[PDB]
Amino acid sequence: EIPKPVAPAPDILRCAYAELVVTDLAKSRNFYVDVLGLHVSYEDENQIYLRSFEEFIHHNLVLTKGPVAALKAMAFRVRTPEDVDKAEAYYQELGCRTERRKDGFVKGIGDALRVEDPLGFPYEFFFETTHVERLHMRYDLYSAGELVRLDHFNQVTPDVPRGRKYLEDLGFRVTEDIQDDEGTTYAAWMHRKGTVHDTALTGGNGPRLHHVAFSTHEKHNIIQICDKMGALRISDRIERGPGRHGVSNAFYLFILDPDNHRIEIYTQDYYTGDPDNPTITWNVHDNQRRDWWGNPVVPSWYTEASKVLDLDGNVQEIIERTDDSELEVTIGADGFSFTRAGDEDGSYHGQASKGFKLG
Amino acid sequence: EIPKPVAPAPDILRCAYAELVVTDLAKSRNFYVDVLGLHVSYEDENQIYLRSFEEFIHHNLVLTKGPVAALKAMAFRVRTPEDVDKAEAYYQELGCRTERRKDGFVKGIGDALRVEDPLGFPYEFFFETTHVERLHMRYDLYSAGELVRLDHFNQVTPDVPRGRKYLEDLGFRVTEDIQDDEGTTYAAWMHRKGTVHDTALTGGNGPRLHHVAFSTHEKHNIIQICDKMGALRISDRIERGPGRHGVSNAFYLFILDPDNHRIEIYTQDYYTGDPDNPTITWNVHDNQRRDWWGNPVVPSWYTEASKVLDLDGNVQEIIERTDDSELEVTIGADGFSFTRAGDEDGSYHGQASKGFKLG
Amino acid sequence: EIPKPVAPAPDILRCAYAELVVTDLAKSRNFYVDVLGLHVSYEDENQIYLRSFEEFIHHNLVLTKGPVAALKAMAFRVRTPEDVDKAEAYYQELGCRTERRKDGFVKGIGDALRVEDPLGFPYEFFFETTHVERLHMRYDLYSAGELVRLDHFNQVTPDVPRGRKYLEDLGFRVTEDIQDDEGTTYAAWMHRKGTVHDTALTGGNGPRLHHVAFSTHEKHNIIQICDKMGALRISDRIERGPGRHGVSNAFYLFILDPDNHRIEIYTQDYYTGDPDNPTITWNVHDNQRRDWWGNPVVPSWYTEASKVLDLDGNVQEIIERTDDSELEVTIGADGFSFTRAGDEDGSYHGQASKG
Amino acid sequence: EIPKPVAPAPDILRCAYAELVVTDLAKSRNFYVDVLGLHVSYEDENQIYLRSFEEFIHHNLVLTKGPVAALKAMAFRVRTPEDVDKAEAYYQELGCRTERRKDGFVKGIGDALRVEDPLGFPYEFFFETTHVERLHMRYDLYSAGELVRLDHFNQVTPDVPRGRKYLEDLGFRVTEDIQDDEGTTYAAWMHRKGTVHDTALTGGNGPRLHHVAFSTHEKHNIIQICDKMGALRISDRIERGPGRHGVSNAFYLFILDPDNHRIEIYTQDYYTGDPDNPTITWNVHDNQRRDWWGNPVVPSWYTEASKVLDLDGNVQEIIERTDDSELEVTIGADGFSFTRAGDEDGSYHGQ
Ligand SMILES: O=[N+]([O-])c1ccc(O)c(O)c1
Ligand SMILES: O=[N+]([O-])c1ccc(O)c(O)c1
Ligand SMILES: O=[N+]([O-])c1ccc(O)c(O)c1
Ligand SMILES: [Ca+2]
Ligand SMILES: [Cl-]
Ligand SMILES: [Fe+2]
Ligand SMILES: [Fe+2]
Ligand SMILES: [Fe+2]
Ligand SMILES: [Fe+2]
Repeated sequence: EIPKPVAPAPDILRCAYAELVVTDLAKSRNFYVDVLGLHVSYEDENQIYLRSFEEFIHHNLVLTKGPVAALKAMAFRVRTPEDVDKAEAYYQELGCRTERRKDGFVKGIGDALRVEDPLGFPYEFFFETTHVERLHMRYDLYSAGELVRLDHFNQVTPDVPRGRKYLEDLGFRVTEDIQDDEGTTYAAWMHRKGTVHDTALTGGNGPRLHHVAFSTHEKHNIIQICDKMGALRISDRIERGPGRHGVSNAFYLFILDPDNHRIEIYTQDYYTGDPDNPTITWNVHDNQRRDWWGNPVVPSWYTEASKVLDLDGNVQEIIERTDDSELEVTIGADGFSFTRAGDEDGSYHGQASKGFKLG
Repeated sequence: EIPKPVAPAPDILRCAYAELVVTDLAKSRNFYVDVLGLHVSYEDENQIYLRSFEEFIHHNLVLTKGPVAALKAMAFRVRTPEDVDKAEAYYQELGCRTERRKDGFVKGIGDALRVEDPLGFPYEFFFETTHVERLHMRYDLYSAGELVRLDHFNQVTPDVPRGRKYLEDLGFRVTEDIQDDEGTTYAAWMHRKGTVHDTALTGGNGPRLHHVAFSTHEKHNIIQICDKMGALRISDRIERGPGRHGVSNAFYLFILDPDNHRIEIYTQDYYTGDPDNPTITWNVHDNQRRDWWGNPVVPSWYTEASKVLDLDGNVQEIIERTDDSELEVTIGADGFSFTRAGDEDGSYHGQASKGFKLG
Repeated sequence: EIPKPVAPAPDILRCAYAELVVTDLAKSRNFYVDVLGLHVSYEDENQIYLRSFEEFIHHNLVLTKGPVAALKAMAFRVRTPEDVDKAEAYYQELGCRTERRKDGFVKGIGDALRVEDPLGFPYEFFFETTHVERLHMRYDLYSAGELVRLDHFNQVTPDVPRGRKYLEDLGFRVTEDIQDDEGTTYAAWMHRKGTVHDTALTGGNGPRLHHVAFSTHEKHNIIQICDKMGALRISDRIERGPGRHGVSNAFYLFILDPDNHRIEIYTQDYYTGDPDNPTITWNVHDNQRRDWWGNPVVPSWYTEASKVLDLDGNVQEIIERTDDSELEVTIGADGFSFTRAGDEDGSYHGQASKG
Repeated sequence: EIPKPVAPAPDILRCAYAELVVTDLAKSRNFYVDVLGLHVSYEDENQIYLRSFEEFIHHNLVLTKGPVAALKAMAFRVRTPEDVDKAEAYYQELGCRTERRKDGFVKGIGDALRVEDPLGFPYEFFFETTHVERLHMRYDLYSAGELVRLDHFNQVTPDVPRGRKYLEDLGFRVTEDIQDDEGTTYAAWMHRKGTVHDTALTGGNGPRLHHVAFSTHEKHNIIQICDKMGALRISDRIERGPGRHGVSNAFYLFILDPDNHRIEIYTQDYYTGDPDNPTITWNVHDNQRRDWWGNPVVPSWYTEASKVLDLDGNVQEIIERTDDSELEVTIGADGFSFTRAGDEDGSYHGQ
């Protein structure tokens, strides 16, 4: 349905940064700097520019004060200056609105293209960026919960196959997905950089941003973030986890920022860089697909996500999903999940695993 | 109202082993040896004797084939042979049924006393035991989920203060407890060996055995147990966790054996051996008391526990708790819990944390 | 000095496997399978095919029984079948000897090109491989010391700049190197897959294979390999480490197999896939460059390395390095190293660090 | 030959703190607070009082400014107030010089006895201490290298059997030791609290303090200390390790403070609380006894240790060991070690 352009796709390296609009800059700074330990590249009254421990580009996260909390841009770094021109030509052929600024939208980025993509998401493509001190061996700064890299984005969109085809044409390869036996796709993960993903599509009303993910070196680092949140008496901001994912095999945690933007902390997924990397499809009823240990997925994880902005800074209208809901088919009234395919024992009918039901 | 005897209490070193009755020895062997990796000290068609990686006494766990799965004995090692005689005189003065075997009740234990204690529990006291090869440096055998020590037992009993007084007279010192503002005690932890506990009392219908706990060296060892259970497609036997406890500060997991006996895997609590070790009392509505990260306690954790046997091998009758239920006051339809005392933000009314209600 | 071909370079994805000739297949099996826990994809009385925990291609390591212990092939996977034709045309234009087999040289590999490259190393390029069960979630098999991926090779070669230019034309990017203030290069690391390296050049007499490196998930996994080696009373096969590397920032261990083939266990380097990834150059006298904690590098690590074979299976003649020796300039009799640049305190004259 | 008093021994709970004299308080503070992340219980211009993450007593370490860097006191907590009276009567009977301060020698400690013990070491015994906030769940303060408990001391003394018997009389039990076939004891580890040790005796010239040890939760915490020292470009102050010990089975690291006091960071030894805990004896020539991975023990680890003070603050005179030297019999010119007993492959001679 989204046609393959004749113009060549830009060569995308990786997810690079997200610009999030936040309502109280000081409160958000306390979360991202004082709680999570991200490193300040620049700040003023209106914006905070943050980077992870191993990053050498100017930032992985820009926090921009505004009236309505939202994703303003998810940004991908491209291989060459010329790929920014390629991006503009490709999205113009797709019929999308685009904006080009030769000196960047945010500080520390040069020539950049922002687009309203066909799924309603504000993507940025850039090559030029101000390099900064790469802090990877600054163990004098290293925190017990240190965030070392930006890893991925996760986007909520109503029609996953439509989005998946478009991202494949753009050069992302699907590594894993969740489907059922009736033709429905609930989620797909897709990459450029050779990890399980750079972005992912989650079926639901959208466009909305599900989360931004940062990695740690080790599992104990994620444990420490939880432990610190308990010490700060903000354990109510731990949404889900910690856990082992089935999809991706990573150890993970989901937490919520002061504007309810969801952040994932993630570690130890696998290499996907080979072009015939085997695609893994999980059945939506498999209770080990999202949490390998079977722990239930809280309903807010399926229903809540961040607004996204258009190029004018207005909120994008939400389009309802008409395909089946993962929540409904797994933990809802008519839901079903299994631990062992075909075994009634360890199965759940109309409720979540481990003795819980939907609140 | 359990009187303090005139006879001197035995000097108790530590929890040493449990004897659990199991209905299918081979299935229980698969769980304890093949899944959990405990080391066999002796086995035949009737029993399997198991020890942890660091142990030098003959065993920490005896699995005994029988018709009805239950706790048959929870054993404490005493400091000298003469302390077994002290235990005998002590329980005789309490008016408890005792049985003394100069030869032992199980293999690898010598002179031993079993008693039906005033809370209905089968306690064993012994000094003499057959030493075995201490495996602590056998890294050729070490598994990714290695269980290194037996840490503690946890007992369900209807009246926590009655039991705690009796354990205090036996020499156990309370480290932590859970109470409400109108004077109900829900749980207490108490020790002899300088950790948070050797045994613990959980308010509920009793006598029942809540769990037996083993330690690991590190937190990743507990994560591996979960990961392994997912790979074996037995994630439905992971009851609760992993997590960080509030009480004890230990990293933990609860799993269920083939007869539903609950096993805890635990690591990294703190030193309590000083006699003025500061006690910690938690409020029952504090949602960080059990899981520090605020994750909900699954209802089965509060309701399900193993039968216990009397000295004839018959199941002890259960007495109902009349004080308030922890489940009901925290996650039940009339329950409540808080993240920050006094704050409605992050508080839960009539349901569990994180968005679940009771299934 | 090695010219850049007009023919396009093959698109190389990553290092994929090594073929090692070993002299006692049973002793080598005990080391790589029983001690290190690698997984057997295939075996017979002449060869063992092994793979790491997260691999889906047929193997990462082939142990081949033979009379002389040596590297027989270092193999890189290329992006398409057509890239094996590109590699062929490229090495022909370099004037290198090549051999192409549509059915592969070893089991589980299809159409493959082997070459004696300009530095005397036996390189293999392939696309086609037999997929196997990816064991990445088989935590029922997971060892406390589990090796999860093949990470890189390290090659000993007398002239590093000469080598570096050749690998860069082949599409490898230098991420880190070791130089001095007198124009000598002692080592360079270079990548395709976006980690610090897929191969590396260590200045010394060659061609010889320094080591093959496998990864673990976490640092405790490397600690366990050491602990296990102590329990098996084979701690004498631990050569160096464990440690933190300066170059790469990875946590590491060097151990020796039964034929003295050196294996590195490695974890937690950083992302290098951006094209302007900043290059890091260490000074050869910086005593934190190889072991970040300043632990001394044992002379065997500099002097010992594996023989390599040509396409006929004969040992390649060793060419002597005439540029300065990293050993001599840092820990030899007239050696020097520093902890802090310009500070006499914490410096070492004519001896290794730490006593 | 140290006679056992008739007076009963105090009941010692555990090693509790050390008082180290340091020459530059600000440099020392940098090391112990900014590098190692110990928590300040009290400070002024003459002393810094520090504690570990899980401690509730006032401190584990006192840094006192003075002209000569030395150990001033190694303090053990006793079970009751009356055990301080017992310690006084005990050491008086031993013929040792003692000093009782009913209000303590350092802040945060109450009634305390200091003694010049029969091996020349300044021991303190106290019960009363000011309790402080136990930081064990303050994960907002937790460092990647966090020191969680004080674990033990290690004393260098010339005659190990002589000091071992004295410590056994005091209620310490030996858990491990190092011996040769000829009957020489080179080291012994002994405990009260149910870990491998609260103190240890190293054969060498003494009295000198070999080290004070702190524990971490996990091995990665020790790795981080090393990584941090690399980043601060003070890797020259890493003396030995990190490693797995043979004796104790603990993961370890040894580092040097600005006055060359040696600090060990230590984790994951085993339980010794049972009275028939099996004692392990290693052969001095076994190359896995000290570092299990067979890494060499740098000679400075055997020859360097801190001076100790007497009760007047003067340096205690040193007595030179006449028994065989572990350095000499293993890495000296006529020394040797093995990986596997009886096997020349993996053995080391004069090296
Ligand atoms: O916080 N609780 O759930 C606890 C704390 C420690 C335990 O050993 C336990 O079984 C429960
Ligand atoms: O710093 N060096 O010693 C290095 C760095 C990375 C390596 O993989 C290696 O084999 C050596
Ligand atoms: O094996 N040794 O070298 C040891 C073992 C334990 C220790 O605490 C120590 O300081 C030295
Ligand atoms: Ca269906
Ligand atoms: Cl998920
Ligand atoms: Fe994600
Ligand atoms: Fe427990
Ligand atoms: Fe390497
Ligand atoms: Fe020590």
